[PDB]
Amino acid sequence: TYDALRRQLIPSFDLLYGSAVSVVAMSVPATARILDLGAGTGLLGAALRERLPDAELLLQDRSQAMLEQARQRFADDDQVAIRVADHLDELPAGPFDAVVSALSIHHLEHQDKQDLFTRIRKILRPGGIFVNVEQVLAPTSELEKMYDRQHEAHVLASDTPAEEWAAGRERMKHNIPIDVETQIQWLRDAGFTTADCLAKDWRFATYAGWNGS
Ligand SMILES: Nc1ncnc2c1ncn2[C@@H]1O[C@H](CSCC[C@H](N)C(=O)O)[C@@H](O)[C@H]1O
Ligand SMILES: [Ca+2]
Repeated sequence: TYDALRRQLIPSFDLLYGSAVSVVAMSVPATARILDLGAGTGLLGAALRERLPDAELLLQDRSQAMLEQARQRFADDDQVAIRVADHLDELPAGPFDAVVSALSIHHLEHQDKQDLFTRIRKILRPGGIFVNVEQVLAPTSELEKMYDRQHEAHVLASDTPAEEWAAGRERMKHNIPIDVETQIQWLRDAGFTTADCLAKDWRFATYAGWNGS
């Protein structure tokens, strides 16, 4: 039900979450240590577990209520741990092969995003990968209205309950998005040697940075 609603609200959910899973699987070993930052109910972690049965997952979020859903999702999984922490708090030491995030980092001020990317690189192994599945701003107000129309078109085509879309729009008023190429450049500024946009559907994009390759 919850997973079905996320697909209704998020254009190209399968392409964008699937691209995050595929780029991690091509970048890290079967036995990778992975941090899911702002894991919420653990949706991105779950997609990774499906592909990587032998990976160690650490799910981190500031919300105990969201992580209770992650605890239920991963009830019988002996290779999943949960950490309660704000993005702004000290990150877990690691090292990690991958740090992943979906629809969470846009809740930080821009300066805090730039600093977070730098702090993430510090806990990555050499060659390690950072992946973000993210809500991104259009480069102009005119294109932002077109991004919004395309988002609405997906939500309508997906037969989304009107009250859930209204609730979704209200939550997005608190978001601090920026365009995908600005935050990809912030990965270069943070000292990632390669950064790329893997996949994109207007307002939603999957991008990654590599710590040495
Ligand atoms: N400053 C912050 N520090 C940590 N978690 C934060 C945060 N601001 C927002 N979050 C978390 O970010 C999540 C956004 S919803 C996305 C959840 C999950 N990654 C998914 O893909 O479905 C929520 O779980 C919320 O509690
Ligand atoms: Ca949000």
